Amino acid sequence: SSSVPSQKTYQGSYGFRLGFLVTCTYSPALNKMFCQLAKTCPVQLWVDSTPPPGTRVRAMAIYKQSQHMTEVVRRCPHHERCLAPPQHLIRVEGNLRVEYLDDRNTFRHSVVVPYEPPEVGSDCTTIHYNYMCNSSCMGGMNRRPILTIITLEDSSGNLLGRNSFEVRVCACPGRDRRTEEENLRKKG
Amino acid sequence: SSSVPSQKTYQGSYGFRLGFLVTCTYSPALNKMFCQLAKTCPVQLWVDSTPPPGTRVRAMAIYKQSQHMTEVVRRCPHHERCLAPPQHLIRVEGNLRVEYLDDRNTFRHSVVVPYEPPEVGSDCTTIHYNYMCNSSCMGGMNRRPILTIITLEDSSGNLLGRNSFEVRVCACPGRDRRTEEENLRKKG
Amino acid sequence: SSSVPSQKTYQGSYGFRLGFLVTCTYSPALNKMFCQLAKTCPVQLWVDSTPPPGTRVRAMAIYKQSQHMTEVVRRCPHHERCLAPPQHLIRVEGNLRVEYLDDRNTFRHSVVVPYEPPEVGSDCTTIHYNYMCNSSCMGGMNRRPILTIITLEDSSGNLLGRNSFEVRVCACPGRDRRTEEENLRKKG
Amino acid sequence: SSSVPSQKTYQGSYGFRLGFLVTCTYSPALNKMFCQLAKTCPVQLWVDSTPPPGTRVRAMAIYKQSQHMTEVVRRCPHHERCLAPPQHLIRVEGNLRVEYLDDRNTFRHSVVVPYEPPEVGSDCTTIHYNYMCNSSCMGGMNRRPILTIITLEDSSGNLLGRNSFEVRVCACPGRDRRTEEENLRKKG
DNA sequence: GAACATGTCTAAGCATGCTG
DNA sequence: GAACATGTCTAAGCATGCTG
Ligand SMILES: [Zn+2]
Ligand SMILES: [Zn+2]
Ligand SMILES: [Zn+2]
Ligand SMILES: [Zn+2]
Repeated sequence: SSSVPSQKTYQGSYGFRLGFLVTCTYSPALNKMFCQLAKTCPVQLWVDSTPPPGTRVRAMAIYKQSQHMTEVVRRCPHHERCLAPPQHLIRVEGNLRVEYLDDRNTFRHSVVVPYEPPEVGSDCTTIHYNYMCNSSCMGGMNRRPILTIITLEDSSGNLLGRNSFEVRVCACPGRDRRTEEENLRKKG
Repeated sequence: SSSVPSQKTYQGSYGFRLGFLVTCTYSPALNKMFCQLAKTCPVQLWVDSTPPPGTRVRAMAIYKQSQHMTEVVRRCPHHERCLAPPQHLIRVEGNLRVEYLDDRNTFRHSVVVPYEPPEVGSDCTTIHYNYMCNSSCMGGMNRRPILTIITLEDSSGNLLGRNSFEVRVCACPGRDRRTEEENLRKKG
Repeated sequence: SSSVPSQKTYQGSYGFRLGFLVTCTYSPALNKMFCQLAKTCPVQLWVDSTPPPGTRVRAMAIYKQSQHMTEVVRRCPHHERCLAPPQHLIRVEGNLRVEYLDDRNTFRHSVVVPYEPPEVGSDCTTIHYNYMCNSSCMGGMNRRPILTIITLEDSSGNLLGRNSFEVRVCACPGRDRRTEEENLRKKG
Repeated sequence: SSSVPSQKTYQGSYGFRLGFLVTCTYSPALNKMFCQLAKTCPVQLWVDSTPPPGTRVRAMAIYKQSQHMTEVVRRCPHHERCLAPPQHLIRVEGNLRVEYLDDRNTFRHSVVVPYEPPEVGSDCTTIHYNYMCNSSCMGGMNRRPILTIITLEDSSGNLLGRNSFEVRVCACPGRDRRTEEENLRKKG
């Protein structure tokens, strides 16, 4: 069986979609977050129908390039050495029921929190993600772009929905977003 | 009985076809993959009808030239010395059920994984292959072109489908593809 | 007592001097070696008078900048993780009597080999040093320039001579030497 | 103690010198032999005074470049796999008292034969060396130039004389000698 | 926020065993 | 013996965290 997780969008029967509200800036044209290391990066969860009780929200990173897709995305040794295991790239802050998973078969890391419906009178649910390395970190991502895959799962483990977005963790998110959007217009 | 495996295309009752999505680049005119050694090279499996449970996907290399077709394709001694047995040229990455076979009668190497139907909502299945020598490696392929033969087999061992593509593992796939396509146009 | 080792040149009663013979290139104007990581970098030992039997040759790195001089120079965690202890920056190759020292009081690293007089008919002695991080390595030298201090010591531990040279370990030694010499001429 | 053998010319008290008499061609300007793999390459031994009984003649290869000098020169794995141990690069043919040595401390290979004075009426002594890899062999010399060091040693192990010459083992010695001599004249 | 930093990428040219 | 082969080298430009 594949040890490479699917990245294909599956908005499913619940109409699952992500939203994004500088330390952080999202490019719709590129479907790509640009953010700074270890600074919280809010992601909104939107649904058309209410998921069942016990639904979970999982995040996982994979390398976007075909030559790297089968390699597990990990924290670099420098940032490892200085609740979350130090090897995990993606953390969730501000949640009392975070679980960190090291898959015993695929060795992939993921971080999971319960799905909480918006409060009476609210429109969406926000999760506070944190990326603990730069995209450029030697011995970690090493300048290789990643995707973050967000899956909505029921308590039985059924996939209910899947979305993903590219991430660049970098020192200058505004600069680098402008550069990439301009490159797209001129050479893409 | 022959110890030379058939290379003839047999797209069979399931409508079995290969797809190909630079470290690697595929030439449709040549039906030939150009890729770099030890860098993963994705191959898509397409079918018109769903194969039975237990279907397997086998890959095997053979020399394309008639003067070399009866010689087993193997890893060169240099790359052998530095799950897959070190003598095998072709590996599969990213799969938890890979099997490597050394045929006890023909001495041919092959690598097999279970056929997995595309996920609900997907269109095809990708296998992450890896070639561990350059076509030029002394004491291995020694500049001899190979074909990779992909067979779809049921659990009983019946051939269900067969496809093949030429491979050149080289340092400069883009350069070498351009050269060979130009040579085809001018002198083929 | 100080835990910062002296860097002051002491060419002493034996007339101790260093010589330097691209993966490496020495700038006399800057008294600075430019070299690549993990590539051997020969240093010549010259003396006017023959040192006693049992003389030893020690190498130690220290940060050149006053704000960093009291911090021990160490290998970065990435290059540590992939005879010499993995925390040591400076190795000696090609010698059967190397000793690596972690000072129990100062925590400084050094590497020592016996002094061998030139062979009958020779003029100097070469030691094959190796620097296992770039000056830029995150979590190690972190772009801070270092000096290497070479001391000639008798077996009793008396200082006989001392010399030092700046080091920049970098990807492009020729480029970076040209840049720094030009900057000296224009802005120094 | 150094595990790097000296290459410095020492023609010594016996006036020891080498002579060289296409599969083989010697460049005096470059002090460099150009020869083909596994084809015998005669080297003449000249002396002014007769060495004592029991004198031996040793040959050893080292890498010429400073970045490679501390690495032992070995046969590549391909030519290893197809009296001399298969790991040795340099063989002596036509001698009944050849000894092959793997140094237990330095791991360096060498090949030794007795020194035989020229026959009554002769002028020099010829040894038939054979290089069993090309300079270009992957996993062996890998395009790195070598020197061959020839030492005259007494039976007690005293060094009596030392000479050396660069070697390029290649498919086209005449071509490559012409190219290198021209490069010397134009760009050296 | 503009400029500097510095390991990496890229394309043209070099390499060197092999082919015709 | 001249031309082709094909992994490698080289220099200019790109990269991206850091400095001023
Ligand atoms: Zn990091
Ligand atoms: Zn190989
Ligand atoms: Zn480092
Ligand atoms: Zn060889």
